[PDB]
Order: sequence, then C-alpha cells, then structure tokens
Amino acid sequence: AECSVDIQGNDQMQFNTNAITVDKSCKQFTVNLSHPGNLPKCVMGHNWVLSTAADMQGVVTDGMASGLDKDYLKPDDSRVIAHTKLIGSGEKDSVTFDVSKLKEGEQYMFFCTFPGHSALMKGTLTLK
Amino acid sequence: AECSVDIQGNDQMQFNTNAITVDKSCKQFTVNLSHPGNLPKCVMGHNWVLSTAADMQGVVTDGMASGLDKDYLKPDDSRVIAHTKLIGSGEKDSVTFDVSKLKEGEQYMFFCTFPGHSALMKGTLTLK
Ligand SMILES: *C1=CC(=O)N(COCN2C(=O)C=C(*)C2=O)C1=O
Ligand SMILES: [Cu+2]
Ligand SMILES: [Cu+2]
Ligand code: NI
Ligand code: NI
Repeated sequence: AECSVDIQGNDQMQFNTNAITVDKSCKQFTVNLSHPGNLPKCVMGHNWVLSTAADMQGVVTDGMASGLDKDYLKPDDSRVIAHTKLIGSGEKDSVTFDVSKLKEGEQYMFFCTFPGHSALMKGTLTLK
Repeated sequence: AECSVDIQGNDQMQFNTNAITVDKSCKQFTVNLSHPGNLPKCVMGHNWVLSTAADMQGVVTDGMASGLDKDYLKPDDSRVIAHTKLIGSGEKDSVTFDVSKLKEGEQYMFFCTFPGHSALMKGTLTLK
C-alpha cells in the first residue's frame, strides 16, 4: 500500500481532506504539505500537526501563545507526534514519521496551529 | 424596542451571535463591537461588516486582497451598507446606521473580512 499523502492548505483556511488512513503495513508515513494560496505565512500560514485527540486542544492552545517565530508550537512539546513547518503562499514541506509511533485503537487528530485555524483545519488519522 | 446590540469577536475566531433582528420601529441601529481576546489585530483582527447576502462573497474577496492597512475592505466599496473598523485585542468600536437603508424581505449578512474569518464569523440580519 502507499505510505504518503499530499495535503493542501489554502487561503480559504481549509485542508483538502479531513481524514487520513495509514495502512499498518507501512513502516514510515510521509505527509507532503503545500500552500497554493497567495497570502503570506504571517496572515494565512499553515502547518500539519499530529497528536492524540486528547492532546489536540492543549497543543493548539500553547501553540497559539508561542507566536509566529516558533511556528505556533510550544518548544519541546512532547505531545506532538509529528509536524511540518509553518508555511505560507507558494511554499511546501514534508514530514516523514515512523508508523510504530502510532497504536491501533487510539484516536489521532491532525490540525493547523496558526491562531484560529484548527476550528476548520483539522481531521482524523487512523492506523488500519 | 431596543435598537442596539453588543457583539464580541474572540481569539477562537467567532462572534457571540449568528443572528440579528432589527425592529422596524427603529430609525437608527447601533452595533457595539468588542474584542475580549489577547491576540493583536494583525493576527486576529475582527470587524463587523454588513451587506446583502448576494454581495457578501464579493466584499470578502476584495477585502482580503486590500490588506491590513485598509481594514481588509476595498476602498469605496458601495456594497458595504455599514461597518466598524478592524479591531484587535482589548479594543472596541461602534457603528450606527439608518434603518431606512434596509428593506423588508431582503436577505442581509454580517461578517468579518479578516482573511478566512468569514468562514465562521458570519450571521444573518433581518428587518422585522
Ligand atoms: C507578514 C510577516 C509580518 O511581520 N508582517 C507585518 O506584520 C505587521 N504587524 C502589525 O501591524 C500588527 C502585528 C503585526 O505583525 C506581515 O505582513
Ligand atoms: Cu492554518
Ligand atoms: Cu475576524
Ligand atoms: Ni505498501
Ligand atoms: Ni424602540
């Protein structure tokens, strides 16, 4: 099975998918993030961040408070399983993580931590 | 009947109401907008803008392109019936407009034009 997914974050503050399925036969999984919009990072920046459903709110809250210079993520946040950098218009970034970090049955969420975006930019990730 | 309404825009990118009813006996109507959040205008700014439902998308699109220095509103936009200034954390602004500018039966929408906010920060305004 394939072990990567291409995701886009646009100016309408949205991801082009709300669900990701990671096949258990994958050893590593790659997420390619691109920003096909025209707005800069400081105004419409997006990142793809993965945590358990329970940790999401905490990550989003501390991230918001951390500021743009920290890509809106609290430094040394052990709750973040994987994440891309915060990108703006015309940029792209990829993150590859070990699937062994995921456990079956557990609920995972991916989201953007730029202030307010997680309201719409979020989705589930499942290991099947 | 009362002819004013207090509205708040917060850091969670949301208005504390999604519907406004203007009593036809009102000659003027006032909207008091406040921002009880902690984020600055450049990152989480909010304004209250009124237009017909049909004009909303156009106002939001041209506003986004106009930039922060223009309060995210195209200059001389005749589609905007009324609007407050774009405000940030701890700020407040009020707008009073003549109810005669509204017609019964017509569909009106109020929204924030800061990039991406209209996705969640919008509501209906009706003259009853
Ligand atoms: C994109 C990055 C950046 O710093 N910037 C300018 O931001 C100016 N302001 C402001 O006026 C209030 C907060 C803030 O960052 C960009 O446009
Ligand atoms: Cu985002
Ligand atoms: Cu807003
Ligand atoms: Ni395979
Ligand atoms: Ni009255």
